[PDB]
This record gives sequence, structure tokens and C-alpha cells, in this order.
Amino acid sequence: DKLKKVLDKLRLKRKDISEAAETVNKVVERLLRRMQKRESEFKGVEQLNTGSYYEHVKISAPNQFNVMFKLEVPRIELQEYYETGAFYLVKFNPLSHFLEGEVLSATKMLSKFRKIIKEEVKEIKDIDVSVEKEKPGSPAVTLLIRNPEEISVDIILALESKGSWPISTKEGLPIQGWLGTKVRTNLRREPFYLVPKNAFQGETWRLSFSHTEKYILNNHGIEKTCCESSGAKCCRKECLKLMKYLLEQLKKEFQELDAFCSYHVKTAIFHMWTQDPQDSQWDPRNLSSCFDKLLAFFLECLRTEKLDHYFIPKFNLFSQELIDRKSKEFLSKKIEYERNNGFPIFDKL
Amino acid sequence: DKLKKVLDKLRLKRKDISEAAETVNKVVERLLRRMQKRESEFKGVEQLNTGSYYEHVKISAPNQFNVMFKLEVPRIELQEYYETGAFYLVKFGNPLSHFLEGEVLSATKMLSKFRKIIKEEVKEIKDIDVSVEKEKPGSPAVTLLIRNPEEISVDIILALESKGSWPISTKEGLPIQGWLGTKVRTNLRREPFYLVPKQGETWRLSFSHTEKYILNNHGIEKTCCESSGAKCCRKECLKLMKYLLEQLKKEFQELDAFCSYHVKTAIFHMWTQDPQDSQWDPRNLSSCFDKLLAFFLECLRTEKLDHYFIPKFNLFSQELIDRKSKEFLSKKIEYERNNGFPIFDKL
DNA sequence: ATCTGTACATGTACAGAT
DNA sequence: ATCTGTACATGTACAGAT
DNA sequence: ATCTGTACATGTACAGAT
DNA sequence: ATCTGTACATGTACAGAT
Ligand SMILES: Nc1ncnc2c1ncn2[C@@H]1O[C@H](COP(=O)(O)OP(=O)(O)OP(=O)(O)O)[C@@H](O)[C@H]1O
Ligand SMILES: Nc1ncnc2c1ncn2[C@@H]1O[C@H](COP(=O)(O)OP(=O)(O)OP(=O)(O)O)[C@@H](O)[C@H]1O
Ligand SMILES: [Mg+2]
Ligand SMILES: [Mg+2]
Ligand SMILES: [Zn+2]
Ligand SMILES: [Zn+2]
Repeated sequence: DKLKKVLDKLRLKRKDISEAAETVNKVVERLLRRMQKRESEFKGVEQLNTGSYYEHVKISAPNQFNVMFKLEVPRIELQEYYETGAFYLVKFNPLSHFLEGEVLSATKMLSKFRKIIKEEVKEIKDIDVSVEKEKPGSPAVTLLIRNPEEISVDIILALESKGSWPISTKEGLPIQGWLGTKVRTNLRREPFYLVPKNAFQGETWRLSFSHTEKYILNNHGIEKTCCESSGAKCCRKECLKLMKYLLEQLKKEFQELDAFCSYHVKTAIFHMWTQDPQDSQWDPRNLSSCFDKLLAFFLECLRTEKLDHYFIPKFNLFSQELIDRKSKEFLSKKIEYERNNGFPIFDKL
Repeated sequence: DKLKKVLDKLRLKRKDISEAAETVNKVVERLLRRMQKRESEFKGVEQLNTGSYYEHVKISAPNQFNVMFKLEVPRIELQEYYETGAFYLVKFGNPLSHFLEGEVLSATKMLSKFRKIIKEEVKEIKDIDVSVEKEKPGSPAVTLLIRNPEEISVDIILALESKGSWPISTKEGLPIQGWLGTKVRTNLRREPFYLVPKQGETWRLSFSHTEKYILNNHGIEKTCCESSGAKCCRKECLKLMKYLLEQLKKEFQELDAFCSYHVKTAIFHMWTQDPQDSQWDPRNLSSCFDKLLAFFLECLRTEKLDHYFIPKFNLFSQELIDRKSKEFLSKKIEYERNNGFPIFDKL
């Protein structure tokens, strides 16, 4: 019971999955063909599906989809922004119209990308779909879809580089004692990605490891058979779902928590999965203890004001410059409260 | 243990590895380039290193290397040869036209041209002392005999590469689901399969690339034998068993029918029967070797050792190995087992 | 002038050597 | 314990080709 | 270059078994 | 209550064709 029943509630319905995906795939496919069918500065982008729905940890409803349109760009030089670790300027075609002083401007290229999508969305007459107003500094072009429910799709332009990952990641991805050195070496043989976030704030990109995280979510055990048809279930994803849910419920209720996001939870459980690598440490019979030790770890992160980017160890997602101490102390109070009272926020609608 | 000292004996020396590999890689590279010449039928053939040396289970000396020269052959149809599971006929200005006889790609015609080219190229090698061994009938290999002073064999194996789905005779093979798992199994079966020459148009399936992967990714835990994981004794047990057979085989001509692939197949089944890394703790080397010996003896006595990839192919069937050959090896193994392995002290 | 099969450049798991 | 040679995967440079 | 075909992973859904 | 077996559904890798 208890947490088992909560997970029963969070579980997506097969029918809703079917109806959401088919409408999502209609729009995405149409947008994707537009990007190459034309001259178009983004001819050659490929679709990369990412985030919780494609990692099978989406909760409640299939109402948010994350898609990367990635562009392979060769002979790119990276300059780390302000020792931040995650933010870079990039330098040396149709992309000529996006540079400046030899700097590929994230802002300029996102704007044309965005302009294309808006135009194509205008030609869609079979689906009720609009482009959400732009959020400054965001990497996303966000679609809002109606019909069987509200659905949002974040279309994320990404650059794809095939060289060695930037030195700031050298000490990241510390999976050696959990997924192992062969897996780590192979993952770092994959490309890395750059996403037009902006900390020259307008020209900066941010590193993305959404492809690495997806692999990890679907290949998460120390045993190769974890959660496979001839292995045993673990409760790793279910703990992620529960913690995601506690934060979503807390964020709905308290504006004091706007600065928090699900990626903070994702980052925290990557660290917990590294600290507790054995699959037996995530036995489904120990769901409550597992959820609790995740809570305690997350609270220790808040208390110490320290949650390092799992791929970029020096980039503290909980630094003062990013999240006010007051916000972190508010979230500590609310989590400790739910914890010490049987999670009442889990009962509510 | 006694067995740890045997393993020290069996361990290859780096100095020997260097000298052997340097010469082997010179000859192989030159043979691969000549294959890409002109109107050579084998142009586009690619190199695949296989077998015990590339699996790090070669014992005693680095004196036998296995290398496949693989040729992608698109658009092919296979006919299983008489329900044997492992043997096939292959059918379709193509450069393999000279090897056809009405739809059918002749194995020995292709192997013979392959061989002729190799022999010719070896004649032009004066860098080092290397000759081509007399052909063994029905063998897929062209064997090089290198004297580096020390003697080194190189089996060069012509291979057809097909990228379609594996033949149905393997549908139930590779039973690694409780051990390496379903994702690993699916991904391995997405790789190509291989046909090597074995009546004269018969080819044989090869899974040397899959076996190589398994050898180097052999644990249920991803960290098995890794620098942040725990050592197992799976490969060490393979080495000891290979050594038992090699010592016996160089002493007793009665054992000519047996080869090391029998030992490699038996321990794949053992690795399937005991998937947990803790059933191969280095502290239990003796038990682990002993249970392998016992499994092998039961295969001998019951006359049943299924091909790991082709379940219906029995490597210990009557048609391949006489019951007396099996009973002879059984006695010799049982003898070594119950007398402290005196053949391990030999030489 | 650009294109490209061939081979160099880089990085590291494995396992022998010290 | 760290150091180190071979094998091998992938990214890239460029003589020689087009 | 783009697209379908095949195979089976990952899921949800529910009845019958335990 | 949970487990197991079948049915149902989407996502994804890659072969082969055009
Ligand atoms: N600040 C960030 N830094 C790096 N990558 C991020 C960041 N925020 C999001 N991402 C990446 O983008 C993906 C999609 O983000 P999103 O906000 O939709 O979360 P999610 O993982 O899909 O979960 P959910 O949608 O269920 O809240 C994340 O899974 C992660 O890979
Ligand atoms: N009878 C066979 N059937 C199928 N594949 C075989 C057979 N014999 C050998 N092979 C394959 O060819 C490879 C090379 O064969 P080889 O006889 O050299 O043995 P090995 O595994 O390299 O060991 P060693 O050379 O130390 O005896 C094997 O590893 C196996 O994959
Ligand atoms: Mg999301
Ligand atoms: Mg060999
Ligand atoms: Zn699991
Ligand atoms: Zn091991």
C-alpha cells in the first residue's frame, strides 16, 4: 500500500499514451521535414527523443514531450564561458547568417529556428496547436496542443559535436563502480550537445547530456538483467517518480519554489544511484526505505547548498547565484513536513 | 593454490607478445592490402581478429593467432544443408561470378582462389621466414607458419559476412538471457553473421565475433574484472581446461577428434548454468574448475554437447566422435582429477 | 579547385611487469 | 600499488585522384 | 537522401494463480 | 494482497530498397 498506491495513481494510461503520441508525432514529423525540405539553415537536423516520457518516468499524464533537433557541425572551437563549466561560446554555409565576431550566436540561430517553426505551425489545420510565447534565455520552442488534453512539446535545437567532451566533464559521469569503465568510455565516445540557453549572454550555449541520461535510465542496474524479463525488478525508477511527484505537488502549491525543477530531482538520484550502486540496494520490497534515503540525500543537498551537475562536477546547481538560500530553506521545511507526516500532499488532487 | 601456480606457468610474457604480434601484424597487414588490389575478387575484405589470443585466454605462448578476412556479400539466400543447423548452401559483372555454378557459390572454389593469392603474396615476403602450411581437406583456413625463430601459426579464415537476421537454426541458441540479458542478446543478434568454408559448396556458420564479445563482457555485473569491480575466475577456469586438453592431446593421438572449441562451448553452458559472478569467485578456483570438469565429463559420457549458438548441432554426436574416443578422454580426465593433475607438471 | 580511401591521432580497457 | 605495451574504436588529415 | 520492414526493448491492462 | 501469462501499445536500431 501507501507508496504502491501513489505509484498506481501516477501510472500513465495506455489509451492516453496512444492518443498523445500520435498527435505529437504528427506535429514533430511535419516540423522535422520542414527543417531540411527547403534550403533552410538547419538542413540535416535529426530527431532525438529525450526526457521523462522517453525514459518511462513521466508521471500522471503524457502531457509534456522533449525533442531535440540536432545539427552536426564540424570544426567548432569551444571557449568556456566564465569558468561555469556548462556554458560555452562556439566559433569556426547557411549558418553564416548566425555568426558575429566569428561567434555562433545562440540567440540569432534560435530565432530563425523559432521563426521557421512558427510559420509551419501556421500551416497546420488538422490539429489545435500553437507556439507558446517565448521565455527569454530559454533553449526551447514550446508547442501547446489541445484535443484529448493539454500537451506541451519542447522542441530543442542542439548542436552536435563529435570531438572529445570538454575538459569540464573529465571528472563527471562517475559511474565506474556502478555501470563500469567500459560503459563510461563508450558513453564518452558518443557526441556531446550544445543547447541555446544563455547564461556575451546572448551568444552562449549550454551542454546537454540528454542522450547520456536516457541511456542511463534504460541501462541503470549494476546487473545487466535489472528490470529485464529474465531479471529482477528494482525500484530505482519508482523512487524517481515519487520524488518527481513530491516536487510537482509542492511546486503547484508554493510559488516560493519556482526556482526548482525536475532536473534537480533527476540530478540528485543520479548521485544516489552512484552512491548505492548495488541493485539489491533498490529492491522493490524496500521502496519506502529507498524513497526515504533519497529524501534525506536531497535534504542534505539543500542544507549544504550543493547539488553538482552529474556530468560537470564544478557546476553547482544549488549555488547561491542560482537559488536563494531562502528558497532552499523553504523547500527543506516543506519536505521535512511531508516526510514526518506520511506525505499528505500525496493524497490531494 | 596449486592452480594459481599453473596459471602463472600459462601466463604469456609481454616480451613474447611484442615480438609475435609485431611479425604477425606485418604479414597480416600485407596480405590484407594485396586482397584490395586490382580486379581481386576479395577487394573490400576486412580484418576481424578472433580466437583465444584476442580473448586473452591464449595459454603458454603466443604461437597461434586467428584472423578472419570477411567479405560482405549482399543479397544472398541460404539453404540449410540436410537439417544439420550449422551447414549451408549459398545462392543469389559480380566479382564472385568465377566461383558460381548455377546460383550456388562454391566454397572450395572461392577458398582455392583465396589460397592461391595468399601463397603468391607470401612468396614475395623476404622480411621474415613465413610459409603456407599444406592444406587440410575440408578446413576453412589458410595457415601461415612463421619462424620468428620461435614457431607461430596464423589461421587466416575467409568469411562471408551477411547482415540479415541470423538463420532460424540459431533462434534458440545464445541463451544468455538470465546472465548477460535480453538487451545484450538483442544487440548481439543485430550484428552480422559469418559463413566459413567447410560437399564442396558447403559453408559453416561462425560466431567468433559474438564469442569474442562474450569473453570480454562475461559477467552479470558490468564491473566484472574491471578496475572498479571484482575479479572473477571465469577466464582462469577456461585456461586451466584448455591446458588440460592441450597436454592430453599432445600425448595421446586417441584424442585427435577433440579440440579447444569443445572446451569453449562447455564453459559457455557452464557460464549460463551459473550466471552469478559470486559463483566464480577467485577464492573458489578449485571448485569452479572441478565443477567444469564434472560438467564436461557428463557431456562426454552422455554424448551431448550442444553448439552454444546452434542448439540442434551436437558436437559430441556419434557421427563426429566415436564413443570410445569419448570414454578414453573421460578416463584420462577422471584420472587427472583424482591424482592432483600430474599432467599439469609435465614438460 | 574539391574529393576521398587510407592511415594517423587520441584515449583507454586489459593484463603483464615492476 | 603504479607503470606500460597491445588491441581497438572513432575522429580526422591529406596525397593522390577526379 | 528518405522511407518502410523487422525485431524486441520498454511500457500498460487484466484474468487466473498463488 | 501479490505474481504470472497473455494481449496490447509505442519507441528505436538498423537492413535494405528506392
Ligand atoms: N538545467 C538543465 N541542464 C541540463 N539539462 C537539462 C536541464 N533541464 C533539463 N535538461 C534536460 O532536458 C530534459 C527535459 O527536461 P524537462 O524539464 O522536460 O524534464 P524531464 O526529465 O523530461 O521531466 P518532466 O518533464 O517529467 O518534469 C531533461 O530530462 C534533461 O536531460
Ligand atoms: N568446430 C568449430 N565450430 C565453430 N567455430 C569454431 C570451430 N573451431 C573453431 N571455431 C572458431 O574459431 C576460433 C579459432 O579456433 P582455434 O582452434 O584457434 O581456437 P581458439 O579459441 O583460438 O583457441 P586455441 O587457439 O588457444 O586453441 C574459435 O575461437 C571459434 O570461435
Ligand atoms: Mg519533460
Ligand atoms: Mg586459436
Ligand atoms: Zn532496474
Ligand atoms: Zn570477470
